[PDB]
Amino acid sequence: TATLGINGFGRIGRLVLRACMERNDITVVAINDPFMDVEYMAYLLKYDSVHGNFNGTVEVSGKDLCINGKVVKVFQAKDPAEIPWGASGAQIVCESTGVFTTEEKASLHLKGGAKKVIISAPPKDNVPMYVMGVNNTEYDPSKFNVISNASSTTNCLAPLAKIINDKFGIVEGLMTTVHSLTANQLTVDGPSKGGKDWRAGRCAGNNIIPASTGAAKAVGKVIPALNGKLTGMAIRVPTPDVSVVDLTCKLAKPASIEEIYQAVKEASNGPMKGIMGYTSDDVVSTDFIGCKYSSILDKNACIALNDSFVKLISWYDNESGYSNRLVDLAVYVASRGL
Amino acid sequence: TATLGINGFGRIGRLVLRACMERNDITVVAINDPFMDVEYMAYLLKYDSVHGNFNGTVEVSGKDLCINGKVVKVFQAKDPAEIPWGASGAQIVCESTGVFTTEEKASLHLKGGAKKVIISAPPKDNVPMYVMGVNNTEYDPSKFNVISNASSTTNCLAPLAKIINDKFGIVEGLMTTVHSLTANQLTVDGPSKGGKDWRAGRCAGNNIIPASTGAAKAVGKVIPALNGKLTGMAIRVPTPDVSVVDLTCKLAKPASIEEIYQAVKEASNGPMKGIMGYTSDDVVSTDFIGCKYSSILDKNACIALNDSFVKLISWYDNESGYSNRLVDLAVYVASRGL
Amino acid sequence: TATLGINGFGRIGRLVLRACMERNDITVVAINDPFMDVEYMAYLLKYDSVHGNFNGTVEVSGKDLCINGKVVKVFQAKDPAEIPWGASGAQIVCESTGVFTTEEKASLHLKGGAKKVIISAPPKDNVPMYVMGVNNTEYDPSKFNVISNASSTTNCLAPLAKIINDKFGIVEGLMTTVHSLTANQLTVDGPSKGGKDWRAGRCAGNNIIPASTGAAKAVGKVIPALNGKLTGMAIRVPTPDVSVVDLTCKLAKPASIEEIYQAVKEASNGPMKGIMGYTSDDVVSTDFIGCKYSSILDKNACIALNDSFVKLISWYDNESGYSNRLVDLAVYVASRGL
Amino acid sequence: TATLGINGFGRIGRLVLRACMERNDITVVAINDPFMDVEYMAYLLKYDSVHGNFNGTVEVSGKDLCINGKVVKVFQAKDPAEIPWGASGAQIVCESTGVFTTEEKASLHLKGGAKKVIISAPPKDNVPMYVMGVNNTEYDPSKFNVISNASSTTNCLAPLAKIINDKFGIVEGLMTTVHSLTANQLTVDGPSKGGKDWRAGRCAGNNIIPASTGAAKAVGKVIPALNGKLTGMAIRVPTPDVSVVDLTCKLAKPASIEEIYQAVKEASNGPMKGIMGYTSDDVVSTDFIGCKYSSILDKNACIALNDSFVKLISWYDNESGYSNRLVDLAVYVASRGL
Ligand SMILES: NC(=O)c1ccc[n+]([C@@H]2O[C@H](COP(=O)([O-])OP(=O)(O)OC[C@H]3O[C@@H](n4cnc5c(N)ncnc54)[C@H](O)[C@@H]3O)[C@@H](O)[C@H]2O)c1
Ligand SMILES: NC(=O)c1ccc[n+]([C@@H]2O[C@H](COP(=O)([O-])OP(=O)(O)OC[C@H]3O[C@@H](n4cnc5c(N)ncnc54)[C@H](O)[C@@H]3O)[C@@H](O)[C@H]2O)c1
Ligand SMILES: NC(=O)c1ccc[n+]([C@@H]2O[C@H](COP(=O)([O-])OP(=O)(O)OC[C@H]3O[C@@H](n4cnc5c(N)ncnc54)[C@H](O)[C@@H]3O)[C@@H](O)[C@H]2O)c1
Ligand SMILES: NC(=O)c1ccc[n+]([C@@H]2O[C@H](COP(=O)([O-])OP(=O)(O)OC[C@H]3O[C@@H](n4cnc5c(N)ncnc54)[C@H](O)[C@@H]3O)[C@@H](O)[C@H]2O)c1
Ligand SMILES: O=C[C@H](O)COP(=O)(O)O
Ligand SMILES: O=C[C@H](O)COP(=O)(O)O
Ligand SMILES: O=C[C@H](O)COP(=O)(O)O
Ligand SMILES: O=C[C@H](O)COP(=O)(O)O
Ligand SMILES: [Mg+2]
Ligand SMILES: [Mg+2]
Repeated sequence: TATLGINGFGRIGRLVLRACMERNDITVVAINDPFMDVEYMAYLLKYDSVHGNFNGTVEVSGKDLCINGKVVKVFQAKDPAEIPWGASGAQIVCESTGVFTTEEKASLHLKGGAKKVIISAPPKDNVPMYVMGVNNTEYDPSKFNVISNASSTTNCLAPLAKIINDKFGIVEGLMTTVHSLTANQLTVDGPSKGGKDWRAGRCAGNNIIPASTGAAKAVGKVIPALNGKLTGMAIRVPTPDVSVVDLTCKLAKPASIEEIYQAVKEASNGPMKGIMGYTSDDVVSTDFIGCKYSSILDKNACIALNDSFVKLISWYDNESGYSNRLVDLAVYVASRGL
Repeated sequence: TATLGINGFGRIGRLVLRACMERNDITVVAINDPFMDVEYMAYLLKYDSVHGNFNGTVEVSGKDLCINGKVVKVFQAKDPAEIPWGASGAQIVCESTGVFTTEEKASLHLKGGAKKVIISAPPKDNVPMYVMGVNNTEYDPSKFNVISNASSTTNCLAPLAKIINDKFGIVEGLMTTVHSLTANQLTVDGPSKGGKDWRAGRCAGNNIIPASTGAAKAVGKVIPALNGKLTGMAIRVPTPDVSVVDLTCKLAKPASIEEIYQAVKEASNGPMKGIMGYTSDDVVSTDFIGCKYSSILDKNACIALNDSFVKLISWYDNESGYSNRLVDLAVYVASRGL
Repeated sequence: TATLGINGFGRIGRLVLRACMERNDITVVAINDPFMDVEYMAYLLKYDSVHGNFNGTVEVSGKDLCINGKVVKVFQAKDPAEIPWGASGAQIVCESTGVFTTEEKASLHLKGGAKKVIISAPPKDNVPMYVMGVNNTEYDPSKFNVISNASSTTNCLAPLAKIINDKFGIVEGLMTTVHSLTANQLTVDGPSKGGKDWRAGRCAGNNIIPASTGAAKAVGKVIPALNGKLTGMAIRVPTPDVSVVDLTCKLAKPASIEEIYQAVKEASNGPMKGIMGYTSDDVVSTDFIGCKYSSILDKNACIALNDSFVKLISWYDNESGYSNRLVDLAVYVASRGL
Repeated sequence: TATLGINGFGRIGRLVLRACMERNDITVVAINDPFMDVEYMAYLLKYDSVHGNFNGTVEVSGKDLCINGKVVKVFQAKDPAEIPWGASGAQIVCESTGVFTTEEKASLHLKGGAKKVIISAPPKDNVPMYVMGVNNTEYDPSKFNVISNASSTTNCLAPLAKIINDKFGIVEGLMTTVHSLTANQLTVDGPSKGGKDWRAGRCAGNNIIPASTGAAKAVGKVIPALNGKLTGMAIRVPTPDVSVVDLTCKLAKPASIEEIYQAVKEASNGPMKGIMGYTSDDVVSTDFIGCKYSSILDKNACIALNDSFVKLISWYDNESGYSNRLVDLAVYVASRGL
């Protein structure tokens, strides 16, 4: 049985834990977050403004947590090299702080006894990115101890892009993601951390906010065939969770929406089971809260100008979908030998 | 001096009156809305959740309103034919109820003595649509008594699309508008009137909602050279006002974002003054509340995959910009001979 | 097994159905809503913006619904007298349209063969109101075929007010409910139905809105001793569901927050089991989404100025709590003989 | 004519500057904020998600700001003792960081050459609190160099409470402020600064949140006659600005709503001109955006159980009202002799 440690018990951290508690093939044994004592961790696990009450029991046992009868070790270290992952029995670390997105910083977990690290974001350096159901089998345990699970937007775009490119071929494409607000945004107009993303510091609750994203370009790394063929941007909106990819692309081979839907349907029921999904219902964002899929094609929202120029709409719970993929990746990493 | 009568004193109706009160070449003399008495009309004009307190004075005088010391006649007729526009001295009618969008229905205003009618929406029939700064000079007063000012999204897309098509040429394009909520949407999950737009009946405050726009369906009629070359959809978001056009197009002639920006700049400073605008600041939706422009290019938000495949971002206050254009059109109609 | 018909398949109607599907002692056999065809009904049951996906199977069977294998007859009558409740097998009718809140109107269901009617609101006339755990045993089947379940705020206030009046006595009290938005409110500034409530017609998503509450007049009818001793108002806020009672009262006998907490705890574990609840956690509104209790005392939020003047805080899911009580009442009504 | 320096260029900091720009008897000459450079300061002043575009011109002139032709010196010091206020010619410092709320910390501005300091919050120590129109004349320049303008809620509650206590007498009272979100709240579920106030770290956009208010302890210090007779709490809601005081109190002398309204009217037109206001319109929160008053009585929303037990409703723009008062206090302080 694979074991997990979580660094940064935030939106992704807590939902990764929730996903692990639902599974027999992986166990959470340790959590680290210096901005959060044990009682606070219990509170933030028990209660969730988006995903409801924790399904199970959460108690404080001295310095640690007792979750569903299992002991989970709790630490409050600011530096990753201070956390005793090995002694806690944690083989794999979910690096979900948002502040250690390089090999240099994320590899500090290995000093504490960790065997492997998964950065819950695209890296700032050349740490390899893997998307489950797309390129995860490319992972080489002899060459990497620190890997990345990319972004939730990449996890939404890449499986759809693979299906479309395999079947019809993408000549060129531009993506917008209409994305729910995140932790780096602010409740009222203020300065963004580092002063880099000025728009992201504007009142999150009443604004439509343009944003940059490398997600579409990152698909060019996950799927080398699409290097230089895809890019895009983000538009941030006041909703607390769930986002949607809007992909406008030109196809090398003509295809109708129905044919695109069928290609997605066959992948969803076959090689991309549990990763790619589809719907023909009149869905809205809240309908996907808690959805474990990486990408859900919205048939009725797709539009075609002609047989070669199309706009594809795909949903994703940026919190829940991604968290389940990270857990999938951890389980897969363990199966390849630690 | 043109005189205006307003049918449907709603979001557009009330902001059209506000735009008139700012101008010396047009006067509002009559208002009809059967779902609000004079006291209620006074209240809804005085107070606005988006555009602030009315700039001036509003008083009830008997059965009518006194706005900035001027008498404005008030009626409560469900039937357009029953409104005495002529006896009230109203030459042009702003048809902004949302329920009389055909020549057959909108022409009923002519029975009461109105000379011309402007439908505040795209028509359900073949009523001619005009967009200020694009095709408005094509209006023939001897041919048409009922015209349309199209939609707010059309007024955003058409000026930009014309500029791009003229200098670079649009081979093919697809658009999305990330659009603020409107009066037809619902506060909680319920049935949409007529039971047609199921998604639009879902809780507006916490949902990202795919929708229709018919704006590129309208831009093709306003700019015949683009008919069949553009289509689009909408994504409805919880914000109370201000929307954004996201236009992804292939260009006939290669162009950089800088060159595109320069073309928009030249049009904004010349033939499309007051209609097309541009910015290089890190703006968000609230920054455009009250903005009178039809279309504002967001330079920093635009992205290009290559020299001939681009995603262009243009803002619009769907309430304020459109209302100002409708008043512009009414003044223009009056100048052509009533 | 009691059988239920639902008139008005709205927020309350649908959640009443959901509450029944969770139960073995009551079954929904018929639904009536003229503004909603059977396909739309299926859609609105399947998907909920607050309470998630329907847990079960919903299919259209002719003009009727098939839910978890059972046929639920569907009608589209505007006139209650035209609904064949008897032929459908429906014993008790949930009157949840919001427009038939008198004995004269609600008794029309009896013409179609229904035995009993529960109005899902305070009546406009003298139809008796019952609150589970407070006065429901005063119901007399030989006297009344039409009854009321009061309001959600009444169901929150009444159990708490009873506990306080029994143990300590209420000299006088004033309350406010900070209340989530409802169906009667509007997405943008517009006219409310009729002359009623101008404030309620203001943009729901960005306003704090003073309002009225049914519990102001209902509480003194449910607990006659408090008639003239207790009244209040509402403050409407942008949240989609869950509300909170803010009760400020003078006690006839000295009591601390601890003593008040204990009295509530005793009632919650005794005669008001499943109805009155309590918490000592740092809860917020979303933590109560789906909560079945009528009233949950928030210990940490309560404040005492002195030993006889106190502010009590009590949560309630205005949709889920009330819907469960109406079903509780229906089961109780059937147990008394139809 | 006073000169002002601003420490902490946040919501209050920037709106204090905006208030100053509207007046000719006070001038901002310096700003310190280590979390934003001069370009970022210019951006956050120019654009506001609540209060609109800045009325005037904002230019970056090398190191410093040029606002309406006036040079404003810009600093980036974390330590208040390192800011050269004297060299910049700043007489009075607006201490609006939220982190220097003691005499020991706030008096550090005097080291850099400032003459007086106004903390934009209730102090953690015994620094004297003043509310304009309530107790500001008790200020003596020969006694204090460091003072406090209390809080926004204190500035709403105190004038109202004074009027009622002077006219009728408050025996006992409890209040709640339904309060817009602030900078200390979070966009999604997370850990609050420090480690306490867990509820304030919950998703601000979709929650009703019990909270603390500065006015609970401050009101009894500003009006000593009400010490131990008045306290309360806050309820935080998703709106970006504007809050409302809900005051439930018992009176020593019988008084109707009309009599209370007339007493407020007298004060508003007399000793509390520009501080206390009143309305009989069906107002909602957005109607007070930019309102300069400290407290606006909502006549229609007030309720009386009997002639001596009453609930009073008073609005305030927590940003605009308070900011104008701090500027009023700075001007008053200057008039008394620096
Ligand atoms: N939609 C999403 O939220 C989403 C989806 C996919 C990936 N991600 C990525 O996952 C990462 C975290 O995202 P999030 O939304 O959960 O942010 P978050 O703010 O909710 O969680 C971050 C947690 O890290 C903790 N932390 C900060 N410094 C730490 C340290 N030095 N050591 C240990 N813990 C520390 C913080 O206390 C916080 O609880 C980011 O890289 C983000 O880009 C986010
Ligand atoms: N962003 C926008 O809101 C926007 C922008 C451009 C165009 N439009 C179009 O303008 C029209 C109105 O839009 P809105 O947002 O102002 O809607 P609205 O609901 O705010 O206003 C419609 C008004 O019409 C009144 N009305 C209904 N029946 C009437 C009748 N029989 N006679 C007179 N008045 C009647 C209603 O009482 C209401 O006040 C629609 O066609 C809409 O598509 C809207
Ligand atoms: N928090 C709440 O939502 C809440 C809580 C307690 C009680 N209530 C009360 O319950 C009632 C319904 O409230 P709601 O929030 O569900 O409103 P709603 O608008 O969501 O539901 C009302 C339903 O009644 C239907 N309807 C209208 N006329 C009808 C008719 N003639 N015949 C059959 N159906 C008709 C409408 O189509 C709609 O689906 C109201 O009386 C309300 O005061 C509401
Ligand atoms: N409704 C309100 O916002 C409101 C109303 C009345 C009073 N207040 C009080 O006013 C103060 C500021 O509140 P705010 O809402 O403007 O918060 P804010 O976060 O918007 O502003 C605080 C500013 O202080 C700056 N800052 C932090 N450390 C600094 C330092 N060491 N030196 C100089 N600047 C520093 C931050 O960068 C930020 O720009 C708080 O004490 C608050 O309680 C707030
Ligand atoms: O957490 C902030 C990230 O920008 C979210 O992006 P993502 O949803 O693409 O991972
Ligand atoms: O609500 C309607 C829009 O403001 C008008 O534009 P659209 O319908 O073309 O998107
Ligand atoms: O929607 C209204 C409430 O849920 C019902 O209770 P109230 O009317 O007594 O506040
Ligand atoms: O807007 C007000 C500030 O957030 C603090 O005020 P308060 O603590 O007195 O409510
Ligand atoms: Mg991303
Ligand atoms: Mg059942």
